[PDB]
Amino acid sequence: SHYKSNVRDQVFNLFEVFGVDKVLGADKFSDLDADTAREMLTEIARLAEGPIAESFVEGDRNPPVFDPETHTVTLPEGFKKSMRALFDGGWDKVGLAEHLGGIPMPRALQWALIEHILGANPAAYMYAMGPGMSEIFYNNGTDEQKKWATIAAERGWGATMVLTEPDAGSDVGAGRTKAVQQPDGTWHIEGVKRFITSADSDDLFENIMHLVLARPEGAGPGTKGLSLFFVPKFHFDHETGEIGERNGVFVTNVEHKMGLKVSATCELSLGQHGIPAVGWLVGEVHNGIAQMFDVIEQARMMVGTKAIATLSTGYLNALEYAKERVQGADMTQMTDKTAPRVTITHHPDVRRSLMTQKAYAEGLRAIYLYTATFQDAEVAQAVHGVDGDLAARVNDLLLPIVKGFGSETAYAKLTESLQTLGGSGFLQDYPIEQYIRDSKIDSLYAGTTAIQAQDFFFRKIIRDKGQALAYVAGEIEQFIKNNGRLKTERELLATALADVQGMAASLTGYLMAAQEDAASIYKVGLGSVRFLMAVGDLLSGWLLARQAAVAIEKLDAGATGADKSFYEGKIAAASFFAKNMLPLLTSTRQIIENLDNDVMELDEAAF
Amino acid sequence: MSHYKSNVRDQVFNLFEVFGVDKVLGADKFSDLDADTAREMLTEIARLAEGPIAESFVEGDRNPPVFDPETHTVTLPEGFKKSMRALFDGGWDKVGLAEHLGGIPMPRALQWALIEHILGANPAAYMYAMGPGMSEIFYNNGTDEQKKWATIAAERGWGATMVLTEPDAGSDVGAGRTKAVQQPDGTWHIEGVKRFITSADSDDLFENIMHLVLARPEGAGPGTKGLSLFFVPKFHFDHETGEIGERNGVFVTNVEHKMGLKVSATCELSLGQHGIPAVGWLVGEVHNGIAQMFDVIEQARMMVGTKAIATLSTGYLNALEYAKERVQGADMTQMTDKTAPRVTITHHPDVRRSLMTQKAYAEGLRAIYLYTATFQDAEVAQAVHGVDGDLAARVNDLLLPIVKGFGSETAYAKLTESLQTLGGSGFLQDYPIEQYIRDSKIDSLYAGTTAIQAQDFFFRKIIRDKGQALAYVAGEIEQFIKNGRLKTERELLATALADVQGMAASLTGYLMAAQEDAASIYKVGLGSVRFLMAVGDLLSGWLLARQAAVAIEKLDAGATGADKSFYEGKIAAASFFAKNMLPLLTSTRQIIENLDNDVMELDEAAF
Ligand SMILES: CCCCCCCCCCCCCCCC(=O)SCCNC(=O)CCNC(=O)[C@H](O)C(C)(C)COP(=O)(O)OP(=O)(O)OC[C@H]1O[C@@H](n2cnc3c(N)ncnc32)[C@H](O)[C@@H]1OP(=O)(O)O
Ligand SMILES: CCCCCCCCCCCCCCCC(=O)SCCNC(=O)CCNC(=O)[C@H](O)C(C)(C)COP(=O)(O)OP(=O)(O)OC[C@H]1O[C@@H](n2cnc3c(N)ncnc32)[C@H](O)[C@@H]1OP(=O)(O)O
Ligand SMILES: Cc1cc2nc3c(=O)[nH]c(=O)nc-3n(C[C@H](O)[C@H](O)[C@H](O)COP(=O)(O)OP(=O)(O)OC[C@H]3O[C@@H](n4cnc5c(N)ncnc54)[C@H](O)[C@@H]3O)c2cc1C
Ligand SMILES: Cc1cc2nc3c(=O)[nH]c(=O)nc-3n(C[C@H](O)[C@H](O)[C@H](O)COP(=O)(O)OP(=O)(O)OC[C@H]3O[C@@H](n4cnc5c(N)ncnc54)[C@H](O)[C@@H]3O)c2cc1C
Repeated sequence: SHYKSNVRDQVFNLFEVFGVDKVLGADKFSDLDADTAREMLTEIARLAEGPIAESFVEGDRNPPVFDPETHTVTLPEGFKKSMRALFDGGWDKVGLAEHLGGIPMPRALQWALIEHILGANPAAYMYAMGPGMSEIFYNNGTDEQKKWATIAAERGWGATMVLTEPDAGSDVGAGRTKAVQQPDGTWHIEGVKRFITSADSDDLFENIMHLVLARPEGAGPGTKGLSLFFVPKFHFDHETGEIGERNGVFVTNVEHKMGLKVSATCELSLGQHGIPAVGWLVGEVHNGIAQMFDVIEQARMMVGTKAIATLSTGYLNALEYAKERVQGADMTQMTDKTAPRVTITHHPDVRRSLMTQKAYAEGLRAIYLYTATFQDAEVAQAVHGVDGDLAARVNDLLLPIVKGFGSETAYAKLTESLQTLGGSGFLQDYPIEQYIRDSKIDSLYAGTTAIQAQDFFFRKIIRDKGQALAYVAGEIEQFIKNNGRLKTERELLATALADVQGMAASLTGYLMAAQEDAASIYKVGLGSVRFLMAVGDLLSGWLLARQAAVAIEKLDAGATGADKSFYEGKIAAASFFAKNMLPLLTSTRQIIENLDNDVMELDEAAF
Repeated sequence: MSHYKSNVRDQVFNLFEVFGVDKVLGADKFSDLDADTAREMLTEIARLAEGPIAESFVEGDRNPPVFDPETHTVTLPEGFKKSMRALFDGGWDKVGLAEHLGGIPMPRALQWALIEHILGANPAAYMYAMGPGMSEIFYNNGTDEQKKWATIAAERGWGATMVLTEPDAGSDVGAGRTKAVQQPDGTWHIEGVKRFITSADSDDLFENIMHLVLARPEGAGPGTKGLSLFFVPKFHFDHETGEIGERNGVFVTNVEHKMGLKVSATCELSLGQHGIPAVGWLVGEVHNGIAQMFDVIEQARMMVGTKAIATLSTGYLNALEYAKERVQGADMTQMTDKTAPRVTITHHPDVRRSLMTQKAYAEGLRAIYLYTATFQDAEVAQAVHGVDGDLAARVNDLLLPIVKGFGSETAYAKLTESLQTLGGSGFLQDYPIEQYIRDSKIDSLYAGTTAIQAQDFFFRKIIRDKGQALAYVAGEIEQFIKNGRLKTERELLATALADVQGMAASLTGYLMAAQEDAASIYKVGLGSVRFLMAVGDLLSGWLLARQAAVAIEKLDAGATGADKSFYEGKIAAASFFAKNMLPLLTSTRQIIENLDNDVMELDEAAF
């Protein structure tokens, strides 16, 4: 039972902070009320803590085994039993479109439900993303393809996203897998893809939809020349869904990884074994990179939310350990060798550690749920008063924060969780070292942190003309401008907001200097990740302070018992974060204001 | 070649061109070891480390030790035992051993540079080889009779352990309850269970193991002052001839399953619980256990810090070699051109940022442990610093928790950049970086957690010392700042020195004000680790800048070729470190000056 959930904080964000319940029972969510949403969260949290978390250790210690002659993978039995628990509850259809068998709901509620699976056994959610992919295929498909997507969703087929090649990882546009058009309008896909998650999955599903980027013969170069293809593991009857002949797409290797071991990560060979890999052009148009980014956006949201879910259960494990571990005397009695021994939560450095973990875990939860409130036009209208166009641009702005800042932060603060256990934290008997291993990948797949920071600056700020950024900054400034019990926190936030504004101005400055001296663009690259992390810190501190303001109101109204303790912890967290994390942004702004190209001019031989 | 990439060039640069250790080679204690021989020794052990020692790095992780409950022994993988035999056959387990025990006299600074290579290539191999060094400590603390046993133990190459920790006594060594009962013949029977004992069994590597066990004589007082230290051998032996006799009652009962460092058997150790007494001999025949054991702990803390630093160094050189060859993307100056030539990733600004961060910290940390070691011999300290024996010992004691605490935390943090440089391939066991990360996570925990390092540094190495060692080091930094091409670095170092000075003053004020307000002491606890880390960053910046001043002198004298590249890299690293790492200490000073007890007052239930 490694997984420790936090429904209370989820509901606090969804209802008391963001007001997502304002849309429940109205319009698209007419048949889902606030009580039902709360019961779903409790239900999936309990299932996550039980049957899903049950095989978390098994999947790591008894990982999938590859048979290279059948080109298939065997998963451990306990993990497949967790997968069936997921399917039997319908949790592979959270927020799926109603016409595909789904229950309509705000994306903020959907991601909070998913948080529990990602905290308990994140590879289980990844294997279960087939219906979500069926829905993207549906939205992008022809009328006839929409009929296959409906079948795939109803039969619960698995799915993969197939981009990476050995020479084309960050540079997707360099891929050489090719597509050869047939007279009847299908295509034959030829190439080897690498690092494909779930490319085989034992007997979990009756079929797998591979969504494959490939370059049609004679198409131009880069990502703009790529097309997206529906390549099923098995041919099937397009009218009934009955499974047919094996299609020419075969796993030829399974990687040995640091963590996330139960997710089979596969070399995938298309058309290499003398059987054609038939693919159907998605939507029967050539628009591959744009179509595939519908998938990439969801994957990046998932990876950020995965890292955040894992830091949260890492923190709650550390806290429960610390509450019970007796070691040493209180610091006020450190010289008295007969003083009473105390539990380690009495020690300042452990409280520092735990509050650092708490504030980042909770601030990150607020960030991904805040981000999700812009993913439905109706939620964004009802809770923020912003129209659909700006909501989409704000969601797109925040996705690289959820992914890049979420993955980096969670991994770094799990170091504090492990440390809280002392030497025991190094044992596989406790789950934190596996949290660390399982979460290292989140800075890498779905685009590395450097790729997230480059997306954030060039596409989500500059190409956006700063409109989404200016929107969020205006909300932060409005909080600062508005009791004086948060006076010191608002002053710290004001300094941090000006620090980030100063970073944006410097980086924009280097970009405009590149009109005259091309090399000046390198300074944007030097400072981009630090800027992305600074915006994440500023958002964490703002959202914690918002949570603190709500908590003050609820305490003033007369909260008691466990509610009172919860609200007290929000005040302490927002105050701790403002005073210990935000001021570092000032030094980071001055560092960014002084970047230079010395490190770019250095001979490679001098490293 | 192997996973292990060594850096003898940087070691020799530090030892000779920066600290002038070659000035003592050939004279007095080191009469028979000249500079040429020292360099050939470093080259020889580097090749041993890259060859047979590194050969079983992966194997000890993938095929880890197995506990046998039928015999209460541990079995080690055959390839790792072959590596151990290569270490012994070359005499490398007698590096810096006293001449009368069979060693080769050498400066401690040379000794630790030699040991760095084993710690980089397979650090558990050095840990299993620490027997002869423990015999020397037993010799130094022993009676005349006991010195004869310690001589035999060195000559026969017996293994050794340091046996302190119990389930309820880890950081708080003084809570130990293992008991010592004196026998009529003047031996003792030791009774208790110890936990997490490194090398507590080692298969058939040795013919005997010396366990150095802390235990509380019946009737003694509480805390660490009531502990005594006992020589408890695995087998009884003839005190004159060394011939091995009957088994003594000290048995391993389990082996821990760990995140990393798997080939180091970490064992529960039972004394007197299996039907025969564990006979022990009181060391020095005096009751002075925690003082005696700290002779061992001091060495273990130097070892752990040097291990973490060795591991970052080979992590960096692996990532750098990968980056030079990995082609991905276009030059940022050609971002918008999708037919622009592809480049190797060292052309990308974020990768150069990541590599220079790894390089500056790895080399700064190497400078710190070598500098620390130049204070471990009175003669070296006199010859290269002009300091007498008493001040030397105090400065070495000041620097040890920096080597250990700042070393372990920094190495694990910056290996994250090493892994990131490989992209998705960094997450594969095919490359050594993910094992580096798992193997080095323990360095912040054993030999005293980081918080214990930070408390030792401030309470014992500064306050109890009345700032003598600290003022000495600060005066050497100020002298460098005092002194054109290094004007900016010296200005940034002056800011960092004043920041650390401000931190020390604030924390000393919180401590002294505890006399009138007891809870004031908690702010010392809240800030101690950040203070320790700030001193390590300041030392790193200063030593790198000193290196850059030597590099400038050598370039002015006409260095060419590979020498010139090396020197250019030192100037670049010192400058990058001063401009990108040092300024953050200003925000950390201001954070420390505003610490408060809110987080101490918060109800535990609010977390
Ligand atoms: C809910 C269910 C989801 C279904 C899931 C089913 C199976 C999967 C389950 C398992 C999960 C596994 C998680 C790990 C997965 C992976 O790693 S998949 C591989 C991920 N690969 C990447 O993320 C690529 C990283 N590299 C880049 O992003 C790089 O910056 C790119 C490739 C974009 C650079 O290429 P360029 O050619 O230089 O890009 P350019 O800027 O000019 O844009 C071209 C074109 O791309 C579109 N685009 C680009 N960026 C975005 C963003 N951020 N969002 C949307 N669209 C984007 C645009 O079409 C753009 O053209 P324009 O004319 O509009 O500019
Ligand atoms: C090269 C040869 C080496 C041989 C090695 C052989 C075996 C091979 C394998 C070993 C490698 C594996 C590495 C991992 C091994 C381990 O983890 S062993 C377990 C390590 N345990 C610790 O480090 C303890 C951590 N806790 C503390 O340090 C804690 O702060 C202590 C225990 C010090 C607090 O106890 P107190 O009683 O409160 O301490 P106090 O401050 O009052 O001092 C009491 C007494 O202790 C001595 N002392 C304390 N601190 C030091 C230091 N830094 N240096 C020397 N001596 C110290 C003093 O005697 C002191 O008395 P005073 O009157 O002088 O104050
Ligand atoms: C467990 C796992 C599962 C995966 N699953 C899938 C999957 O299901 N589907 C799929 O299509 N792919 C998948 N991948 C591939 C994954 O997305 C890539 O590994 C990732 O995009 C990084 O690419 P790469 O490994 O080639 O690294 P590289 O692109 O070679 O990057 C190496 C280094 O160079 C840096 N770099 C590269 N280009 C630039 C640039 N222009 N500017 C600055 N820095 C740059 C990177 O940040 C990194 O630090 C998976 C990978 C892993 C590890
Ligand atoms: C791989 C491994 C090998 C080991 N080898 C040996 C060996 O050979 N010999 C041996 O004797 N021991 C050995 N140990 C034990 C090791 O030194 C201890 O784990 C370590 O000292 C921490 O003690 P603990 O595990 O009981 O943690 P705890 O002392 O319970 O610490 C728990 C947490 O509380 C914090 N904390 C505790 N006390 C205080 C305080 N007073 N103030 C502030 N914070 C505090 C710690 O920093 C940590 O975050 C080994 C351990 C491991 C993991």
